[PDB]
Amino acid sequence: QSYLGRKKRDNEIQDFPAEDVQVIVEGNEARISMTVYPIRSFKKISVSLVYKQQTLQA
Amino acid sequence: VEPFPRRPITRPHASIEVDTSGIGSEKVFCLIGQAEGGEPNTVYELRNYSQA
Amino acid sequence: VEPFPRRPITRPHASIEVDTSGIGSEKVFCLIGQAEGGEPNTVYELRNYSQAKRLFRSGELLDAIELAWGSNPNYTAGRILAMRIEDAKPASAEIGGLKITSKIYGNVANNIQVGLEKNTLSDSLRLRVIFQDDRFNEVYDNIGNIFTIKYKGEEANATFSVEHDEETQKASRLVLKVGDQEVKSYDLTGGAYDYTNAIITDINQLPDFEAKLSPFGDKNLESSKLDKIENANIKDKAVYVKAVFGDLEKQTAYNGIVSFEQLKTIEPFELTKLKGGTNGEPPATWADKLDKFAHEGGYYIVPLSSKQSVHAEVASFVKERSDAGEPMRAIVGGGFNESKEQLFGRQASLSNPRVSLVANSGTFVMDDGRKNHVPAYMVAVALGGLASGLEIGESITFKPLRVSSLDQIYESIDLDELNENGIISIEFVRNRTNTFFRIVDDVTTFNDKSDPVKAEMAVGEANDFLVSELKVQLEDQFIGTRTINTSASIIKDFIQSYLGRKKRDNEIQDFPAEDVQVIVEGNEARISMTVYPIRSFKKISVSLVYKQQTLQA
Amino acid sequence: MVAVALGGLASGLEIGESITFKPLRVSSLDQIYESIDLDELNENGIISIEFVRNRTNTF
Repeated sequence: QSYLGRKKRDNEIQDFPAEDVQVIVEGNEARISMTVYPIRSFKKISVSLVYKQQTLQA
Repeated sequence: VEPFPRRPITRPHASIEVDTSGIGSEKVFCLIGQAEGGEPNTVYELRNYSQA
Repeated sequence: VEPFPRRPITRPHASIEVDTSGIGSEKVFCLIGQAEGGEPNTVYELRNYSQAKRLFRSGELLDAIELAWGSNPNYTAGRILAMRIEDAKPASAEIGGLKITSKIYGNVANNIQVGLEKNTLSDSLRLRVIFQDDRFNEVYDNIGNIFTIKYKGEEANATFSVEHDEETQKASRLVLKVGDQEVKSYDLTGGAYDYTNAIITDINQLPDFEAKLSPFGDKNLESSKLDKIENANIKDKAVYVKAVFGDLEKQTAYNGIVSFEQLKTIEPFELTKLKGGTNGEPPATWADKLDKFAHEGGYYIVPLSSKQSVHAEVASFVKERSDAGEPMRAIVGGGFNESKEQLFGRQASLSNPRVSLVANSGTFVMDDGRKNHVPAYMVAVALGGLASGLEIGESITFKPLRVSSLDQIYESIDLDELNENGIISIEFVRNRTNTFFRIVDDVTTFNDKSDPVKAEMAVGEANDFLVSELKVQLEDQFIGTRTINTSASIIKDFIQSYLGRKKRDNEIQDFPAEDVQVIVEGNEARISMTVYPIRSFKKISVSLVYKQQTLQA
Repeated sequence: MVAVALGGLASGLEIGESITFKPLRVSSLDQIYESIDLDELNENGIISIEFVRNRTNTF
């Protein structure tokens, strides 16, 4: 969690859920499972511009 | 929904979709009769007495 | 699941398994017709009118491309695939030591002029290409003369020679000689001396020998293409390595209009026009031409010909690809000012769900300003272009055409008869002051209206893309994977996500998720689903009822 | 040699950053690819550099 927190601090990753980080230890082996939302660079921006009427008074 | 640009481009860019919706009887009278002018079998729209 | 490190190691370490999953149609239009440019039996992807004009100089095919994009100003301009029916050949002329061939195909290439001139001041050839049609006139000066070799030693004389392999006629060695005995030689077979740049650097490193690259551009010709020279005195004057043929390829392999090939000794020749350009007789049948569009990904095809035989071949072609898993549809038109009786004959002959007949013909105002009267099948290009620009499942019913005028203005009774016979007709709307043209219906030649999939283009179009896309996606995803216990659940989730996207894009009306059932048994994986297809409105019934109301106070 | 500038720019950038739309600071280019040409190179997985003519301060 501390290691992933530093990555989020430096914006190397988007975010991670701390709850899903599960660690299982059995003998020599130590199974680790984690979830990370990777950082991505924008390459497409879609804009949906909608025109509408407005009524004025006074 | 008019897109912008109309030509697709696969390189990185920004696309804008323009939706022009949401901003967008007369009971005309007729007469037939004799006259000394005008083409035959032709209908003329009249708005003033001077034109007639 | 990409592991890390990929190489296993048995010593203590830490291994990371990276799972990249969870983060990871265009409806192209086609055209075939006469043109004055482009290779024969070749399909070119078109995205702008400038590209088509450069490729296809002129003809009815170019006008069709212009009309296709102009039919839908309010929709995206999609890709267009084009082909030249004419079996044109390139103009060529065998003069001197070079076999001259023109990249342009047809009679237009005959006007190309090619000539070589020798510059006595620099001892280098000069190529000039003149083509008045494009106003193209450029001179490739300083041909050859890749670099110099000079000797500054105190010995009596110094000479160099180049040896060529007999089998390949390619340079293999470049020996520098002082007096009689050899000083040093460079092997041009390959490796260290693939290009002439390495040779120049090594020459300068020697005490007496020197070399300098030519200032007329960065040539960097291959060492194997150097010319054959023997016993050339270096001390008296600097000797230029010519390599005349190699320099031409560098400046003409992907530039200019004219290509060159070696048959012989290359020498200058006077300016002479090329010959042999011939468009050739028109093809007897278009079946061979259509086969090239098999795997190009197109859906709509509009043959630019009024012959009924040409329509039949395209009718069979779209049927053939649909049977092979690549459905397509065709739109055709008959001649100039054809009557209703003639149109019925064309429709009866085809009787194909995947073919549509266009009756109306008229005049379109082009970008050049010409009020060019065109036959019916050119109107189908506008309908085909409009259909391609529309979304999946949309119809061309009641959409505008943007046509200046029509030869025949069908009455209300005439339009109904054409619709009843499965013929597309265009009506001039006189119910408003701002009169305009519109398409009454997109009915196919197949007159059986009981089956809307075959009768209606829009309904059948949605079925084809829905079926075809599902066919491709399932094969890439599930075939070859293990039949795990959760395979049925994963397949069901994939189907629901796929159908959800279709509902999101309004390609289908709705589907019940509960009825989606997946059965897996051995190799086979039976899938069952229910979908409510999207439909286009074609009849609106209103039941207006008048009633009394009582007022008080 | 142009790749050195891209490589040097990439090394100087932080971890996870991209060189997309970043300036190159080049005096001129041999070929000024058009909009259609740039798309084809991108579709084939080839890095291309465009001369921006949409502003007076072209770059």
